[PDB]
Amino acid sequence: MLKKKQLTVLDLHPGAGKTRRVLPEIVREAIKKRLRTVILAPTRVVAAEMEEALRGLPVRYMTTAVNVTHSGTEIVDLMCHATFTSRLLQPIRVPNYNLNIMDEAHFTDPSSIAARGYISTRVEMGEAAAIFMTATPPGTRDAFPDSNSPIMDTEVEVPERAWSSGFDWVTDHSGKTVWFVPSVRNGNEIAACLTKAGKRVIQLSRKTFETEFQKTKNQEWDFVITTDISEMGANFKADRVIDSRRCLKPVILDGERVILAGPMPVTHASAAQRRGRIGRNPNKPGDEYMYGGGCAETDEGHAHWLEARMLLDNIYLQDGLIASLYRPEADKVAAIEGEFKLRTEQRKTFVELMKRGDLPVWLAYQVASAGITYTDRRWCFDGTTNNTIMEDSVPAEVWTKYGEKRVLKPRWMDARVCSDHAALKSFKEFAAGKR
Ligand SMILES: CC(=O)Nc1ccc2cn[nH]c2c1
Repeated sequence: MLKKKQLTVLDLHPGAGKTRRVLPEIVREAIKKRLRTVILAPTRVVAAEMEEALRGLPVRYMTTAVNVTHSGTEIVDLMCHATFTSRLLQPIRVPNYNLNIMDEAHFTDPSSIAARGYISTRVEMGEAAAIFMTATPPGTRDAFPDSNSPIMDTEVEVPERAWSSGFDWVTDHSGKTVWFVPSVRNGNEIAACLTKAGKRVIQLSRKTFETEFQKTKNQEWDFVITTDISEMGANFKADRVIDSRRCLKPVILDGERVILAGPMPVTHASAAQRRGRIGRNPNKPGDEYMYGGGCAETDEGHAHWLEARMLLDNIYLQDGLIASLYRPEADKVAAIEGEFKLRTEQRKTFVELMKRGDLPVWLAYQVASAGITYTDRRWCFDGTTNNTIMEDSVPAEVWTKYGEKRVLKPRWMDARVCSDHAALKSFKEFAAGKR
């Protein structure tokens, strides 16, 4: 498994022990063979869990999520998927790791897809070995894989709005439920309806994940309302999963704007990962999985695969060569390899708009490729009237860095900058020149 020129997919079912049992064995063998190794965690929460399973082993934690004193002699590095891709893009020397281990390798965020493409290209070239750890490899068609204990699967209508009647089974439950919703806004409505009925609810999403996940272990709760981020190795002490079976899909229209389409069906991989939250304790059979729709291959034409190509086109590999996407997920986008390659100055602006600007990859690319510098925000206000960003049914307004009140009307409209109150707040600060 650790021999050069080989990519292995460790596809044990959810809860089979990939992270707590297999991962330490692989690390011990890699250190014995003196292989310079990278361990890639999807989130800071998973990085903290990996430190518990690897505790004592000489691993260098390149994250502030772990408070450890490194000896300086570690040959095994651990960092998040995004950090790896970020360091590849930046003018920082990244070691040419002999062994590349990716945990939760089904993660479909652009930086995870780009990391898989880069690593799999190095393996194809015969320069490295790689191990992708996931119960649901790219292309899986089984939404009901094996579990540690039997699960009661039930197809049922699941509410996506507040309800006054017709869903007694939801509140007539004395255990703990994890509920996957298609968006932050949809979760807010269900959480308020559940709170009004006397339930204690915790809400999780990409931006609030590390802080709010702590509350699932520090306090008593009845429901966790979460977006698709909890498919990435997040574990709960629950006995029921309610799954809407729906997600939002970013879609690029005519190469000029990004909309959040749907809600629409999740992939079979996503459904299996959501269901996989329960049935994990062999001593507690009977966990329930209630699902509200079917699965579909909605990753085809999803903006994240296009954004992954924008990232890989700007990562140095060898001379003019460019890393391809990982073969099983390469048909999800119809881009020309190298079509997003930027010149040195524009590439630096592209990186900074993502790293400091916190802009989506697609939007960062439109700005940098237009020859606009990082601190130049005139583009946030000179778009067409149909690009007006709306806040509570009235045009959003900001004071520019010049002291003038202006309506937010970006030249390129990416729906992810205003998909929720928190996102629009961060975009307003960016348009105002506050970061
Ligand atoms: C993959 C493909 O269809 N090409 C494409 C799609 C959308 C955009 C937006 N900006 N550049 C683009 C290039």
